[PDB]
Amino acid sequence: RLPPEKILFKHSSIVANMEADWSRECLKEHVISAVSLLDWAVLFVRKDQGKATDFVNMLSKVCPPIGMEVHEPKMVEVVNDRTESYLRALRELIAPRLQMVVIVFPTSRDDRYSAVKKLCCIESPIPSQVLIARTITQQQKLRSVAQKVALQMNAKLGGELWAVEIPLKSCMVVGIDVYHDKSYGNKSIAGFVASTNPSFTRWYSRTAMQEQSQELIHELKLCMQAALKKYNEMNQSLPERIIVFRDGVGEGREEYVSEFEVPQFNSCFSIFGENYCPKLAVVVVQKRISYDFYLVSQHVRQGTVSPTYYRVIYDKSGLKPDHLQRLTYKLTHMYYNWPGTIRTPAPCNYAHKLAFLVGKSLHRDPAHELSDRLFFL
RNA sequence: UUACCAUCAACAUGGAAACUUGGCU
RNA sequence: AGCCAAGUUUCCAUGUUGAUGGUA
Repeated sequence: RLPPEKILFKHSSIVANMEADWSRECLKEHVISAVSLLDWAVLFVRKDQGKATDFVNMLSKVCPPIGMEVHEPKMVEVVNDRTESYLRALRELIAPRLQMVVIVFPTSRDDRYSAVKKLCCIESPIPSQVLIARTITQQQKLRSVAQKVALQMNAKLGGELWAVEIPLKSCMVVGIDVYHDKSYGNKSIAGFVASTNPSFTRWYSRTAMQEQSQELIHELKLCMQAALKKYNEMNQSLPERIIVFRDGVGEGREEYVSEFEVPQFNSCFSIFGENYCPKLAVVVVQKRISYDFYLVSQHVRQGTVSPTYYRVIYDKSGLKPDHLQRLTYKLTHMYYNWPGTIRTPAPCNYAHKLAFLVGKSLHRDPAHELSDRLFFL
């Protein structure tokens, strides 16, 4: 087997799991850093009434093993239970006076998901927690669901649960992703994520709405310049190397990417002065079946695995190939929805989920202040 | 919408040939 | 005939709504 991904937490060190998702371990160990939950609220409907209160003391129980002294939340109950009820609940009784909110709803579809993601992530910056009352409605199963949910508020508030040791200090990782949706006139949204520390705990996310691909190059140069100045303000240094990912676009536009974006990725990024040429690397990432590499990272319990194809389309880093393969094993960072790892590296699904919320129906842009934390999860 | 999903049923795009009306030209 | 359409018929992969089992 390849060398694993050792994970470190506050006064603890945990090896990779036998099932390769370190689930049970993070169910019974600490956190690197966790924003304290002091003033927060849950809102419920009486159909889940007892399963409301059996939830909230749950949030006072599982977390001291995870190392997070969570306090009692605030009761909210309001009658109406539609998408417009979600809208008035998320545009009026929602403010930065609260930390972040927990919502239980009986059952719902993707449209109210778009409603909560639109009204939690655009105007008033507060990435609240939405959890349905269908998966917790049975006893002796709320254990793992509530523990994952507890991890999700402790991640999506500015806190940072896990990290991977990085030999490539003073170097960041950038994920750029494109959503392939033609329902809303083929808007073709783009999601950008950039890390703001060599430990990769903090990041920086952005998304703008545009159809065409001519001013797209200039605007993502401006966005990456914002990313580099943010990285310089957090880090007070300069990243020599830069790694840029893909999502799963096939060979129908790989030549188009290599002829258009790759020479433009070296075009006018030397604005910082003189002779500071940054080493760059762009890799194409495929799932279904500078060097190509297949990765086994996710362990499957049902069905056959899908090993992940990597095609480095551009490289100036000079990174060592053994360091490259160990990094590519570790390149599935974070992913605070799913503890452990997946097939594909982290910023691919990260900006893919970002593209999912903005390109479902969100014909707007997320806030700039919602970049340091990981709001979109 | 706790995430990850394994499969199925249906649907838009992308085609591949057959066939009908055919127009052509 | 060839091409051009109006197309349909099935397959036909990608994306994509539901559901069957689930790992917790």
